[PDB]
Amino acid sequence: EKTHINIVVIGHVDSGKSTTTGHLIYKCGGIDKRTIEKFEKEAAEMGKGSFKYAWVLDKLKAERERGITIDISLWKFETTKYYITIIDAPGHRDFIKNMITGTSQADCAVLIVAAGVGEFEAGISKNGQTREHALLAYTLGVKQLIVGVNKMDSTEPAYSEKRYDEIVKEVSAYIKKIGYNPATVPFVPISGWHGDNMLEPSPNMPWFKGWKVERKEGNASGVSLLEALDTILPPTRPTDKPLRLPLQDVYKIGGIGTVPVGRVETGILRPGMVVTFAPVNITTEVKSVEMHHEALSEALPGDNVGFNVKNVSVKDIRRGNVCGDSKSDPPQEAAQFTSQVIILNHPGQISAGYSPVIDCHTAHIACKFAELKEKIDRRSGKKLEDNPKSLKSGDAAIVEMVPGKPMCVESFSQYPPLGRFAVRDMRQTVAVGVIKNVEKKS
RNA sequence: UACGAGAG
Repeated sequence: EKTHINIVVIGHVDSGKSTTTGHLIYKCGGIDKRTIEKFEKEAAEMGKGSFKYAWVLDKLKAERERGITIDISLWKFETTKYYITIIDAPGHRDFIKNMITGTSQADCAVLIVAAGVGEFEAGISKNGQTREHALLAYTLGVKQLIVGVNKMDSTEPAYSEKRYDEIVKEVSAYIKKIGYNPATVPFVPISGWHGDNMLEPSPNMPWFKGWKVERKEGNASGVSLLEALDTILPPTRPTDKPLRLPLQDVYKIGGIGTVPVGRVETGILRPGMVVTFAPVNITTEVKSVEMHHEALSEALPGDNVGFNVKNVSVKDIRRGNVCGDSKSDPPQEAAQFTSQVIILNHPGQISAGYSPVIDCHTAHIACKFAELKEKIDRRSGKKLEDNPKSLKSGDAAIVEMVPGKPMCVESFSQYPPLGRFAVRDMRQTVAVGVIKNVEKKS
């Protein structure tokens, strides 16, 4: 009955994602040896070469393409604490689409960092995808990160302490820069080919006394990688964050008054709160909250409640408004926001000034594509062109949007229910993306 | 699961 966890394996090409994942699957005992050899021989027949530990993640990537799904029972294995399933990994056509749309959602990210001579340098170079992948993971809101320092068996001396520390520190400063505190990240020197250190201390690694992570939830320490997968925590509702409540409708009930209606996305709504409506900037008091024809002392995330407010007319507040706590991170109007989008099937080309309608939470406002900033490869997330001339179907890009009318939006990392939007033109959804940063208006 | 950018 162990709770389930979704894993995405990110990292630079040839850094050892597939090998590490496949060897982990082998050691975890999720697949019997006979079936393992059968699938190894199948892979050898399909492609020329040796696919030992490589057929697992490569097969997963190949089965996440062109909407063909036969079986996913192979990539489900059991740790001591959880049942963990490999979902997706970079290196296929639909990776970015699955990441942005959420069809492939992951609770924790396993960054495999190649660590031998020349590898750790290349992975973080201009052409390296390590930085791209970590930035994408942070953008998507995957705040739990595992760093596998892989193929370490290749230094001189064979397992260098200072090479490990070099990678660790130069990674740690950079992700302190982007937003992961290095203390919560477990670092483990491994070689996916050797199966080094995966489930028990490696005899080749006497100096690696163990890994230690310092988290707000408490410190944890270990040696092997299985324990790293055992450090993960379950998914949960945001019932401690500030209040956020998109307005779906506002009604005028005879003998009661104005009664906005919507679903609580984060935080708590209770009677007596002083609430602020954005972007209209209207502050009032909640007279009462009703759900299931009963008076509710508090409204939890997910509760679609209707609450009565005083001194506010129905013409004052409307659909698309975001309601929040007036004295705890209150909602505010968005002057502009920067988002990363992937262009779906579009009748033509997208240029600067393109102004489609944006559907964010319950809002429906036309936003102008002010600037076409960057063009991103949809296959690996690698930056291809800066300031592209135009965008077509299949192009991933980062653009700046200016709402044509007052709009209230949030970033995907902080308030996921209000950070993802859909771009629709005519009857077609031409693009879907997530918001990175928002410039709150005065 | 159909439907949906997602919640559902």
